[PDB]
Amino acid sequence: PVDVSVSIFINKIYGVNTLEQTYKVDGYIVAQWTGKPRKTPGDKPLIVENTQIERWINNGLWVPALEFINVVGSPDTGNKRLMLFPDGRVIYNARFLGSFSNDMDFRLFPFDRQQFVLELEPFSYNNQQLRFSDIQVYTENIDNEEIDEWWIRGKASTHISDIRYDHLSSVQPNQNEFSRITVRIDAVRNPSYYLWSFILPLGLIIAASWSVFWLESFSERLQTSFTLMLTVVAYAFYTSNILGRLPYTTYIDQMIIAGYGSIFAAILLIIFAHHRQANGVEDDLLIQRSRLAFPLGFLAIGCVLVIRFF
Amino acid sequence: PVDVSVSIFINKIYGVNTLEQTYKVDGYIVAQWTGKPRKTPGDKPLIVENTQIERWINNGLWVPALEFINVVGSPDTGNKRLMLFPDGRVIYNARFLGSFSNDMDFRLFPFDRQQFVLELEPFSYNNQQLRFSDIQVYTENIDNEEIDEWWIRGKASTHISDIRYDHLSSVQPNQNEFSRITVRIDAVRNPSYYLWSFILPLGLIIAASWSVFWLESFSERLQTSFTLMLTVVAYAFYTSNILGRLPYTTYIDQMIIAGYGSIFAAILLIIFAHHRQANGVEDDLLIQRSRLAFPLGFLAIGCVLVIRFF
Amino acid sequence: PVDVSVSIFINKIYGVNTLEQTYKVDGYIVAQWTGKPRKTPGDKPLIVENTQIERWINNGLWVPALEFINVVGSPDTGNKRLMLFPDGRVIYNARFLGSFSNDMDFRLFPFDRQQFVLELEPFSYNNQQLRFSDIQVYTENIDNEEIDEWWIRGKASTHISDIRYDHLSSVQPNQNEFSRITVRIDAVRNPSYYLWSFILPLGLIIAASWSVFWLESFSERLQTSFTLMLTVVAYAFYTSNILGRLPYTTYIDQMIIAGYGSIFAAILLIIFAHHRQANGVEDDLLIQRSRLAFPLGFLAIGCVLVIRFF
Amino acid sequence: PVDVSVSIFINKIYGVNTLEQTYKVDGYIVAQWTGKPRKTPGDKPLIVENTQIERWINNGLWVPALEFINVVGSPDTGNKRLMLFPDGRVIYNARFLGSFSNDMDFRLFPFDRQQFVLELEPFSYNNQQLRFSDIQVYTENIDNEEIDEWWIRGKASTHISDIRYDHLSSVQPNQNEFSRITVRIDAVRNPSYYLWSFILPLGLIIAASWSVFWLESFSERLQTSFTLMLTVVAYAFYTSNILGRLPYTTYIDQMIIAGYGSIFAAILLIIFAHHRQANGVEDDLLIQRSRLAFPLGFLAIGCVLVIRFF
Amino acid sequence: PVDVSVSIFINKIYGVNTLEQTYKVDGYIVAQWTGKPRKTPGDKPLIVENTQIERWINNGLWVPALEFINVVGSPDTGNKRLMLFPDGRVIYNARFLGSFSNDMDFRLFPFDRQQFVLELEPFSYNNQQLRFSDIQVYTENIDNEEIDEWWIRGKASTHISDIRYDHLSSVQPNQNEFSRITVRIDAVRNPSYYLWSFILPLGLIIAASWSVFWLESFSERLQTSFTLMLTVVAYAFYTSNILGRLPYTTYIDQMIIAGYGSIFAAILLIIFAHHRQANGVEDDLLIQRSRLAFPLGFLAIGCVLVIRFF
Ligand code: NA
Ligand code: NA
Repeated sequence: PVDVSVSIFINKIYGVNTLEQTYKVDGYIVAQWTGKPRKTPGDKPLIVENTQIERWINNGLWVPALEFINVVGSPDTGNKRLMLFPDGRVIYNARFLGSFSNDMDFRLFPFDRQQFVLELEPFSYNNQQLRFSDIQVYTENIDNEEIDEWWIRGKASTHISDIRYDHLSSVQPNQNEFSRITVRIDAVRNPSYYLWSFILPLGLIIAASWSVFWLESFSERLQTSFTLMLTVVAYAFYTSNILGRLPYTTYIDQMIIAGYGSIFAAILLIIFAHHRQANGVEDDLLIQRSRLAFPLGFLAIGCVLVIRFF
Repeated sequence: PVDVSVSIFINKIYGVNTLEQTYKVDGYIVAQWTGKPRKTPGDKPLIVENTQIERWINNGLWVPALEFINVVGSPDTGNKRLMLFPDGRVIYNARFLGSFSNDMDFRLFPFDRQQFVLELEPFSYNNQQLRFSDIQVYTENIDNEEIDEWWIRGKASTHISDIRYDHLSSVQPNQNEFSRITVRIDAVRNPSYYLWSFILPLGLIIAASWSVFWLESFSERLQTSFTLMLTVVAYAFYTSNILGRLPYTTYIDQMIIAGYGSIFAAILLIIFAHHRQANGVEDDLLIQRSRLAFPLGFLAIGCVLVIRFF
Repeated sequence: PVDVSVSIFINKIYGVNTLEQTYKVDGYIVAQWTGKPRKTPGDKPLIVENTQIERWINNGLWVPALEFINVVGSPDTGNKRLMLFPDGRVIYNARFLGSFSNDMDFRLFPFDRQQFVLELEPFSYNNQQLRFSDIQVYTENIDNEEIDEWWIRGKASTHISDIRYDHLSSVQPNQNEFSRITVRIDAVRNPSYYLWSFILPLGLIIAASWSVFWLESFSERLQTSFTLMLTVVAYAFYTSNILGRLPYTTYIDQMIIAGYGSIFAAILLIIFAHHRQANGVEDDLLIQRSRLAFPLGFLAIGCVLVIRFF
Repeated sequence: PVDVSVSIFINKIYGVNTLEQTYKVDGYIVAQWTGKPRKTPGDKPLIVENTQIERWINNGLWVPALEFINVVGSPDTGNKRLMLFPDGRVIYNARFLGSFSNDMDFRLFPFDRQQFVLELEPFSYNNQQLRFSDIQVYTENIDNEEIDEWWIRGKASTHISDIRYDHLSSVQPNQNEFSRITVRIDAVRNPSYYLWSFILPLGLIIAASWSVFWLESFSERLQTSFTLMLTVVAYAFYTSNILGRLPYTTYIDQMIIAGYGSIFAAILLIIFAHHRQANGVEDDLLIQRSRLAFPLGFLAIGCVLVIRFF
Repeated sequence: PVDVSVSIFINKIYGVNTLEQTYKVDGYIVAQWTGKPRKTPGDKPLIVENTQIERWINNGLWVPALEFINVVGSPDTGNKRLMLFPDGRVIYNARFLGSFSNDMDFRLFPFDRQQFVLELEPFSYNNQQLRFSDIQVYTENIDNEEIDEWWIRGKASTHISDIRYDHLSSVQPNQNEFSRITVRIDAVRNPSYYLWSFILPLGLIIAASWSVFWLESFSERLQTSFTLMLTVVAYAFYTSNILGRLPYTTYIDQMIIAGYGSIFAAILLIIFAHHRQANGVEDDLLIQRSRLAFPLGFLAIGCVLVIRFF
């Protein structure tokens, strides 16, 4: 097997689409191996740029094709370069730009942590014909910077693993295992936008639905509470436009459902209090003493959720 | 005819667009046949990577082109490989990525079952010149996993059939029949999102439209019922943004229409009860005793629909 | 001139975008002509697949280029095949996939009839150098099936016509006329979706705006009528999202405008009836006897429109 | 310099996107010049189709590259043809399809007039090496027809001008001037859709806000006026979805702002009239005699704007 | 090292997408260096157009590849030209069209200033093998013109810097530093559209929420204030559709939050004033004397923000 030393430089990470759980990575990939010694012009390394490597490949040069595994579509390669040394080592440098994909877990959606994963693998050569010795990832242009709502924390984690493929077992009986490189870059979401944009107005709506209990007439207590309840119900598909149609509820979705239950319980309570007015003149005080307890119960539920979930 | 043995490995399934009834399938296709014996470097199989197969094709190698039938657009192939054996068998390995299409049936839309179908066929060779012997599909990366709202259940079903084409009857008189491979992967939709996102708020809206009957004034019974009816009518195009403009009603569409009929019948009933107040003082009790029967009728209709339809 | 016999097989029709009046057609095109006799391997027809026809074209084979006239963008061709016979006839088979365009006429929009037109023409050869003898269209995969809201009725109509071009008159003095093939496939829209999705809720809204006349108070007659009128006005851009910004009104647009006029005339009538209450106690009966006539007038206008327009 | 005679045939104009001020033009371009006499097969002109012109260019044929200046992206060329005459004239015919761009001026937006401009220029040859003699534009497929909301009026205007480039002054000292062709096709917008779709409902909303003054109670005069004012305010971004975010107001935007001012002045006037009721029983007649003057003032402002602006 | 003199001509700047912080730049790039003297046809410079430079590169011509650093995707190059002089200087002229990217800072969003940055760099040659001598940018087509909401002010600023890459340190031990060109074009946003489209209606909404204090009844003061507060809350995601989901508040976002606080404080104040009516007849004057102070406080906050922030 040949020892291929890979260096990946990440130019920028952009286009993080959480609706499709994809992201776009820009940068250069440098793959280095050693072959037979050759004669170059002078005693200087020879640089073979793009649309000239194919002449060397037709002449008989061994340049392996390294593919990215977790891409959607195909990586849009740009300029590519081949460097040949008189001592006999070949360096393949190319620029990639592809839409990678990774599984994302949105339980704690405003305060969420995922990672961006690049997976590299030879297309045709197994570990008995091509081995990855090591990878150094040079991530300093995005080391501590803020992609539009994501913070990059820590350095990139590298790993080399061998992946066994059973669809190549018929064509390769005992040698169908492929060397792989995984590069993981941790990202932490910035919750500031949601804090000033969705939690702040919805908190004020729920505060108004708390303060409707202080009114002295049934019609004002009823129609304004219905208006606020329908306003909170109108926020149902807020998450589904940012994220996908996930089968689970986030913090924001749970807060919206808590708003549903709060204002619906308020409506049911005031309707029951009006129904208990059998003669139209009896007024209840114990069932209307909840003007402080009901927001206190909401805050208790909120703080228990904050303590337990985080 | 030549015996071509196909192995399809499914990398991932993503981008299931039910509005256009398309989906994207990633993976590799391995096609193997046997030809004449040849001389390779040493006694080892020879690997011919991409942009080098065309040299062998120009030299006179027979590499058939297998196309995908049910794609929209063209499949975006990536790296492709050719493996030549000294015993005389040729293996064509390539990576595909295309937007396939299949007919989908959305009667039971939240609790729906479709399948993802890959159809493979030679472009130019009939069954008298190219036969498909067998296909083994290796589907373990998506075996029991959850695509964004779909569950993959069971193993992939394979079938080999011969398809007769009448547009090739003039150019091929008695031999216009083509061998085909169909790969079917069953998928079951996850109804959790709709259960907590659309059925839960709409159920509470219909519960409020039930509870409006307990009010003691006509204006409160009228304007709140009109507001809830218009709120339910505003949910008319909810399905048409997820699915297409289907000619049939789903479970969700039938529930929305049931909400229409429920709140409209409530409005008609309270208007008729107000109109029967000829002197402005007579109050009706039999026509207003439906405060428990009307939700009971709605629940009876719902449970009969659940029992009969499922 | 050479006699070119064309056979077009339609695989599927999809992506009917009425906003841009385009549609996507999949299938294969088979063009057959006769040339000089040639020697093939054995006495069997020779199949030349893709990226190998150019070798024969460089050697001196005459393969004309047939273009599609009414496409938007360029047709995304896939595999293409060339078949050569020892008797001396050449068959060019290729797969096309393009976004065709045709003029559409949306007067009777829910109950609408357009056709899908494929226009084929040589790019460079006039009728004195290339003639189309006949075309047989093989349309059985979409013969009687339902594209998402369209029904295919009847068989495809074929026509061969000669088209004269005046921009080639300077470069070709008396021979600037080009043979053409037009393939027309009739389509009938399914009105079921609009019937259960837009006509059914809007009919109930107009029925409520009819039933507001039975109320015994001016404020209830006024604010609910204003709410229903604004609800109907909110449906103004419903057609412009499905179709384009057409200069004419459809059935649905005319029904929406009839809703405008109905509820606005109701508002004007109740305001005039309130204004005639000079002393605040006189009640009018003749001007409020229209509770049955006004929906009867709406139904009369509707049935006259249905009889005359259809 | 060589004399190049250009003929442009416009197939169709489609996709007029006023949000980005681009449009798509389909058609063929015929460029004719004269060179040295040559020998063709027989005494007949020789037609060289696509992917065969490059052989003649490698052999030493001078085929200049004409580029389009005002395109966004690159023009998607289709089939291209080369015609060679024994007398020694070369004709280059090709089909283009590109997204052109032009500056648009939306002051009189419903009744607006722009033009579609095609600009053609050699890429590398100045006026001392390539001159454009004349252009004839053959525009009969779109001569008097209606693109989706645009009317083509008059014939296309042609102009030949020389454009001087200062970025080529260092590489070409005294000869950096390039011949150009501009083709202008006037277009007039159809205002029918906006007339029946936006002016008609907004006119009825403003008429209702006029008729609210006839009500005899302050609450009905206030809440309905607020509802209509908020309805008119909701139409603020109607233009920004059709056109761009233009720094100027159109006719429709000015009508919406006039609706703002009208209903806000009505609200201020009724609030001031209620505030002048110091004892709660005094009624004002002079300040409420504006029920005919205020719509008369609105109509006077409208007719002065119509007379002066048009 | 070779001295490469670059001239960049900017044709147009369009498609400024502030949601993704990208923009599209059209124009031509002229790169000039000097090599060995050569023989041309005659004593005239030789122009080598596109798809003919590769013949010279295969023959052994040194044409370096200059890439753009800050692009998203790949630049869509069009025609490219090579000019060879008998004195021995090579000029590479090409047309580029790419979607560049730059960091944007939206604190003062309506009155905002960013710049458009083009970064050019060799792909494979360091400063010891290729130096950039100078760049002249010819920006007269966009010198003082208005891109759709941006004004170009001043002339373009040019800079030449050397960039050190640590991912090439293993393959190039002491020479891994690359020469770069940065071209900066200042842009100033036009705030007119937002001034007449969002600040003008929202200012009138806040003025109405000021004027609700003059009403003499609690229900009119309450329901209209709630309607205006919900209307202002509905404007929460106005910025997120133009810009991104930024973690900071702009001028418009701060004005919307000030509207939240203003109308919520008005609602709390009127509810507290109603609650202080213990007997239902006592009226407060000091707490309702704020009808002039509360808008005065809002204007004071606004003018302090205008003075301090600007
Ligand atoms: Na009300
Ligand atoms: Na409302």
